[PDB]
Amino acid sequence: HWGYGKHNGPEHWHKDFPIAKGERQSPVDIDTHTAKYDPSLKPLSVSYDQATSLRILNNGHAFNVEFDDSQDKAVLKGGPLDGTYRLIQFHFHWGSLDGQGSEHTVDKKKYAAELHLVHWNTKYGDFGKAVQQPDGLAVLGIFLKVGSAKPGLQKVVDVLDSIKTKGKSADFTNFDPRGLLPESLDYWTYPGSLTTPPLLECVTWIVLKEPISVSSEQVLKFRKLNFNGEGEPEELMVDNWRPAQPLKNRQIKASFK
Ligand SMILES: CCC(=O)O[C@@H]1[C@@H](OC(=O)CC)[C@@H](O)O[C@H](COS(N)(=O)=O)[C@H]1OC(=O)CC
Ligand SMILES: [Zn+2]
Repeated sequence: HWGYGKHNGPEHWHKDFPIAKGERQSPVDIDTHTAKYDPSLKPLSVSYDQATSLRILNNGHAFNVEFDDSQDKAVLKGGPLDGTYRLIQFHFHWGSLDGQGSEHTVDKKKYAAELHLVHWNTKYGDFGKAVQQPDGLAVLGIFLKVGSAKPGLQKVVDVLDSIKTKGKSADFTNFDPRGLLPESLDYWTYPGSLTTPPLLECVTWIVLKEPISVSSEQVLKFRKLNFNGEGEPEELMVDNWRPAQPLKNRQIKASFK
């Protein structure tokens, strides 16, 4: 099936998933001098106080930390968003080298990794229904640069040894996603898509301007994960990012000047 290698990577996805060449694909390059400040945007509201993490899973494409989304325990509201969006999981995309790994770019700059906190619009009842709607998901994206260690990320790093290969999961309760946010919630926003198959065009992207810093030791541990399953030849999980796609008929709005 699909992946990030030469023979199954992003250049190939359009054959099984023709929407890959669609009207509102993600990621994109964020040209900071083309985005328009929108003073009508309301303040972004990240409400993660009652967040309940459950488990961490390597699915052969990335790893995610899952959350109990059976109630409004951890939600994103405000900004360009109408209504309430519930946190279902977060995951990362990263590179083989510190100079690449993010999906979105900023004035063509690539970051070492990108964190995606995925939320679904509660008006649609469940995640599966939400992805079939043009306003079904809100994904909060945070760039990672290599610098000083991020204490709030270490508990995630600590557990990667236990989910090295495809299909492995481990208990991951009592994790606080608030520890992964930068100080500022300044952001750019645009309508886009999931960045992996099925590439559905159901996402309002909210990408924060301020990156978080993580240590080289922390990112190195991301790079020891495996795309392959247990007992198979080792393929390091690296460069699991889709490159920037054409902006086409879309406008990126900024929450700040
Ligand atoms: C089980 C959840 C899932 O596979 O998440 C997917 C995620 O992987 C991880 O979370 C590792 C387990 C990853 O490849 O990113 C895409 C793309 O998400 S993104 N980058 O657009 O935010 C997600 O795809 C989806 O969320 C929809 C199927
Ligand atoms: Zn993602």
